[PDB]
Amino acid sequence: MGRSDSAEVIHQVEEALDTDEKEMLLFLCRDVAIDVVPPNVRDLLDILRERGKLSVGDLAELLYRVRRFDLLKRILKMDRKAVETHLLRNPHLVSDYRVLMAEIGEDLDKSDVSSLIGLMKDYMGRGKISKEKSFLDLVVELEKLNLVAPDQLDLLEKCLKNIHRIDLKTKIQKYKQLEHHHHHH
Repeated sequence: MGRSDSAEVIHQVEEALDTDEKEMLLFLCRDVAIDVVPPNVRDLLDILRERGKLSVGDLAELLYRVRRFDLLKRILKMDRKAVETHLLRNPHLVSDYRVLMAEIGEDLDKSDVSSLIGLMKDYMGRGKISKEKSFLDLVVELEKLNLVAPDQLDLLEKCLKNIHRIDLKTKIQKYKQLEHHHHHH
């Protein structure tokens, strides 16, 4: 009741996403929802729609991060160039803090993840860190150590710079630059 046909669209994307990709959805919507969603991930999009915070464009952005060009053309009928135009204005449904982290992990390869860890041990001092854990996992892991903050990353930029990833460093600057303005002195 009130599920509308939009429920089906939501259901189709959940099935299409891999068990590995669905993790990104929770992470990205983690800020929006305190993981209040039951064990089933399908329910995650259900609560977003109810909140009315689920934008058609937002789904396209979410599909892009998981590197799914086929899904964009299948569900939202959006081509790859559409993503650049969409991101041209740099619009974000939720704080770019979560999206930035997901995007950064996407750009980094498996090899880079292992390399990034070596740098982390030097400052972490051999904390809870394993090569098995993905980049996304590493982001939340640092939160526990409070080595990074929403308005202060610093460490992230340094480690990425060492990996000779200037492009990633540039994206972080945009986030920090757009972190504050008239909102608070």
